[PDB]
Amino acid sequence: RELKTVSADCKKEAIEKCAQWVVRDCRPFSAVSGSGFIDMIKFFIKVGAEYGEHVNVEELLPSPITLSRKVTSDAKEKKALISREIKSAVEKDGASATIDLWTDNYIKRNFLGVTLHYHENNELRDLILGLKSLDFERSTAENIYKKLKAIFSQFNVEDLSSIKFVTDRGANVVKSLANNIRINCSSHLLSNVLENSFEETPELNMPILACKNIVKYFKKANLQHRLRSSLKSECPTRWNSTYTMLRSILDNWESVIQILSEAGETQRIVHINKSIIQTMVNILDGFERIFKELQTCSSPSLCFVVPSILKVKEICSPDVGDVADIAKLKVNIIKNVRIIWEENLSIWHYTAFFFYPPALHMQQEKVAQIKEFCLSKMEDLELINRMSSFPVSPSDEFEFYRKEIVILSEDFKVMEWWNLNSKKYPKLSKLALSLLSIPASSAASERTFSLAGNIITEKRNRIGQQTVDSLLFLNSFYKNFCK
Amino acid sequence: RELKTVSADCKKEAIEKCAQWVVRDCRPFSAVSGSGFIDMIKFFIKVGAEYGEHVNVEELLPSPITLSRKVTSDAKEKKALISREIKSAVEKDGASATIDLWTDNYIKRNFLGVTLHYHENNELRDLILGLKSLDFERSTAENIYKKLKAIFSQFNVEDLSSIKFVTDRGANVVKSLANNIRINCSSHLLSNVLENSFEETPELNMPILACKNIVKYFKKANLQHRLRSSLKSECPTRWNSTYTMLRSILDNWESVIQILSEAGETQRIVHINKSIIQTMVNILDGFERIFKELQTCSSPSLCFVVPSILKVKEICSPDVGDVADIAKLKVNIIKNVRIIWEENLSIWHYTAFFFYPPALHMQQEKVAQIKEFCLSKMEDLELINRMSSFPVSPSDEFEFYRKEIVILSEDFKVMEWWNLNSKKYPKLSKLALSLLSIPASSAASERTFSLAGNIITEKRNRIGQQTVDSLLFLNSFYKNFCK
DNA sequence: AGAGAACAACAACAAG
DNA sequence: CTTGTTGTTGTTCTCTGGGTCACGC
DNA sequence: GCGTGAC
DNA sequence: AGAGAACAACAACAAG
DNA sequence: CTTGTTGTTGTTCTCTGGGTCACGC
DNA sequence: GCGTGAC
Ligand SMILES: [Ca+2]
Ligand SMILES: [Ca+2]
Repeated sequence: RELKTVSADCKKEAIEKCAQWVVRDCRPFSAVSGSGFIDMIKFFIKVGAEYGEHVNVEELLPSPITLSRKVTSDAKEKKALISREIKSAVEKDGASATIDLWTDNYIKRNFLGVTLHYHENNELRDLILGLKSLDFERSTAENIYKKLKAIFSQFNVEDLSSIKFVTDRGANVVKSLANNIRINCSSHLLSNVLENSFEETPELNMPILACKNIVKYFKKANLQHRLRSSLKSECPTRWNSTYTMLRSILDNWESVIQILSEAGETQRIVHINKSIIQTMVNILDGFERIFKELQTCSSPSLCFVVPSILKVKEICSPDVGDVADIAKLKVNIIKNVRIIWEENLSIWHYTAFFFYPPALHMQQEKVAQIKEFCLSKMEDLELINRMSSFPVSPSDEFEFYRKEIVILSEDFKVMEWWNLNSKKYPKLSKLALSLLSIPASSAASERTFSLAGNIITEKRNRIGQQTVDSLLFLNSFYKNFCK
Repeated sequence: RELKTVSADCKKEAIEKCAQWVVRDCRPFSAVSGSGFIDMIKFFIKVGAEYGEHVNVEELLPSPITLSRKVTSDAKEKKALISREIKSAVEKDGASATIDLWTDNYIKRNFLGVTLHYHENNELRDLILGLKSLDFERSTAENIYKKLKAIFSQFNVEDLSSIKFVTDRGANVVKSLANNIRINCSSHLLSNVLENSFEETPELNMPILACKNIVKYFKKANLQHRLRSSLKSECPTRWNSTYTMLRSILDNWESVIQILSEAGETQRIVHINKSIIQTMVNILDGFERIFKELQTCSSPSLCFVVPSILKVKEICSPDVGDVADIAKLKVNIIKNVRIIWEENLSIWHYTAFFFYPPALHMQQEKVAQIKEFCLSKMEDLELINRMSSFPVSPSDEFEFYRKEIVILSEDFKVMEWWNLNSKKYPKLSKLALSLLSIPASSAASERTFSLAGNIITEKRNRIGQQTVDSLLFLNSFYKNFCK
């Protein structure tokens, strides 16, 4: 139990032996502090104890190919071992999935990611079910539903009606899921509402474009040597990338005009109203918190959809002191939130909010719709538990919860609040954590591609297909079910 | 001495423990087979032996920062320890250096690389003296000679006349070295002669451009799914990048037209004469061997400058069977070899060839020029060995070597041939291996930037300056003076 | 939000 | 009391948010 | 038809 | 040329 | 004799070859 | 002056 310390003359060796590793193999410095690498060293001292200072390591150390082959063959067995743990939650209705399409930056292989989100008891699990290549196929909705089954066919799940899928509105994906539950991702919807509004307020394009022209100059001039904060670039594909660009200009406003002077290029700046640029980033900083708020797969998110919309409507509350071209922005913002974000929201968005204890907000026409909804799914989850064989009512429980009142402390979290409740409400609280497990964003599936991007690199480009599917799933598995 | 083998049940653990490393820390498969990583494991079994299966590793394992700091502080002491070994060869005239300018793909820091090439006895050493940032400075010749001294000031060498510098003809570099020995890099000169000639034979631009337009299509169409050989792209900055592009088109000629058919885009191909495309890659394949021939820092190169020029003149020997527009190419090739490559060659290029035993080739007007040259540098190296205190003649030796005749076997290498000679010619053979140590290319300095590119990456971009200077030098040092 | 990766400016300590 | 070798915070750079389908008129 | 709307 | 990194198609072997 | 777990060759993808100075007229 | 020639 009591773990030994090594002499200060012993660690002085490790510190200069590890340094030999980094430089010769060109590895990062943070390799040593990586959790996987830490456990691997514990095993090599373990072999040195039983065997001793003289061992043949080249024969002991596997070649990378046998490592490529084990990662392949150890990934198959893991997908089987979890075959039961996955199939349990999916049939209990508590399964949430996130799918999107990607293509890698080198081989340009068309890819389909799928992540799964379910609740065990006290926590949530976000894991990579797979990343499969479509191998230069049409990428039609038909082929995606095809590959989506092939992923589920590895864990033996075949149904088409249990799972709840969240995805953006892309035509391929949206039709491929036409046969079952589909939730439009609130991150894409927000980026739609935002981006659509600036397009509809071109009066502000002159301040934005000049900024973009300022950013372009510092990059072309080999400038940005200083300011100790860089100027970010537009790149409209990135979410809320216009706020990151403006705040970078703004914080460095003092130094940028100084550099713009000596160049004689101060034409590029003087035409920008700073009063407006400020007012934009203040109004757009609230969105940035919402953008992060709705990317959370480590905690309930879908319940926060309807709350944030209100927060968007209030940050745009018209002020008489708002310079014109800003009020037009405030207008177009709230206008699109209705016809875009609100128009695409389903019953699962309000029912996730109904299960947040300070739910007194909408007691209007949304209450009866939740009633007809959560009444049917409570018996539908009761249909499952009766099949598991091997007086307080459903509707009495609907009004029962309606009277509960919880003042919101910073300690209050709806996550564990039902863990400390469910004993009283066995037949409802199960439906709640089923709803609170839905991410309401594609962010989970998005980060999968980021990880995918890390593994297939300029040097590692030769990696095909399943090797990536394996390496992603296992790194996910080892974060999920291992402490 | 006799090194132990571990039970097959023990290696089955290592093979599945190493796999845990790769997936969790996202490391490459070839990390295990890296030489630096192999030695680091030998030390951890060594600690496990003396201490045992229970040790506190987190406390034993350094944090990356202390690794960043040791790599910095271990690099300073190494440059001192080699301070004597470097200063010895430079003053004996046997030092060759290679310098070039680079800028990194992320921070856009202006950089100056320097590599050093010298002969000890039986071998040659190519190492990284340093890569130093000019920190957004004019990059004038004055600042480069400035930084070049600061590198030498770390090994204590300050002279300006011993070293022999090889570099391209860039105006910054060429003037910065105006005060001492300078050798125009034969790789840039060749790429000049080549690239200049196609510019001067536009009659061939229509076949080349259509190929480039074919390559552009497969990349834009998400094609190149097959052929099992990719089509390469022009990118004229890359050396002999036009031959790589054409051979890729040619080997896949059968499949590319098939794909060009179904698209209905077969317009892009049919106008290409395959007879010509073939004749180009055959004539340009000889250059590719010369291009690799002159990039060698692991063996004498500079001696091969004058040989290859002849080989270029013979591959262009006019054939009556050569279709026109090819003969114009052959013409412009040999025309530029004179006014470009031959015009920029100095006495060090012929004197390196004079020391190749089958030197009977030019016994014409070049013989007397070598005489006046190597006679003065032999006493100049004798000026040094007399300062080291702490009958066969120079000119008699010039004619002595002139009568030697060596038939060239595949075993024959001028490298060791003087190692088996020098006893007879002590005062000459030292001058030879001084000449044969000169790379006659900037390739050594070029690969330094490639390595530099590997260490500063998207994730590692935060690395400043000296951390790269250290990490490059040490990885070079550990290949050079460690077996 | 998650995840990788390096460092400036520190804060505990230590040998001097 | 100065120095000098360690481990702490935090901050700063980076990646996913597609280069092509489905539907209506 | 071929544009618009996601992406 | 140097250096990183993965794999197809194999060739020794092994357990069956 | 079949299978199935290992280690061999080789082949294929990748990077440096600058996005800005010096000289002459 | 500002073009050309390396890069
Ligand atoms: Ca998508
Ligand atoms: Ca250069």
